[PDB]
Amino acid sequence: SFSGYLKLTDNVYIKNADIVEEAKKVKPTVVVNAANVYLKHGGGVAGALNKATNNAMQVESDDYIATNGPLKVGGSCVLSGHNLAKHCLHVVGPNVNKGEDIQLLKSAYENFNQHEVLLAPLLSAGIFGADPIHSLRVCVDTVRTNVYLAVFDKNLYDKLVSSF
Ligand SMILES: O=C(O)C[C@H](NC(=O)c1ncnc2[nH]ccc12)c1ccncc1
Repeated sequence: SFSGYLKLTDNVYIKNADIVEEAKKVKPTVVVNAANVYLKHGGGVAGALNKATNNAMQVESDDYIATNGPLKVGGSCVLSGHNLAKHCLHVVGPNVNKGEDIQLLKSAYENFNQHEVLLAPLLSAGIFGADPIHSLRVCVDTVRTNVYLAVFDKNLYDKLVSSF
């Protein structure tokens, strides 16, 4: 049910799209959230996904952290996808604006290999501070399952494709 994507490799596809809009249209099995270790969904992809769930994602997430404690940078957890997807895979990429090791980006993308197909943003891009061109290269060289990347900014989408 994914439409309008450019095929980059055997298993990686890309589109200039808002991941919230894409999730509402497709209702994929798995939508990836660009999470932090506390699952505090304030801004970027996380704030936008949570707002689309009317804060139900944040209520679930606070219960998960109260039981389990914080995630690791490079780690993930599977929670409900609410009205957007069957499941949400909350993945923590390194936040360069907090000095986290960029080598943890490969560990973050490895989480995707546990799911046959996913709708995802570029990890560690945007407010997480990493170079999005580097993030796409790590995605292509790490993920083996079918990944549909939604890139919000058109200028960044055109740069990612032209330099691929
Ligand atoms: O995809 C990018 O362009 C990087 C980053 N992306 C996201 O924050 C992002 N990516 C995909 N769907 C989204 N919905 C809401 C946010 C969101 C960015 C968004 C805007 N301005 C700057 C960066």
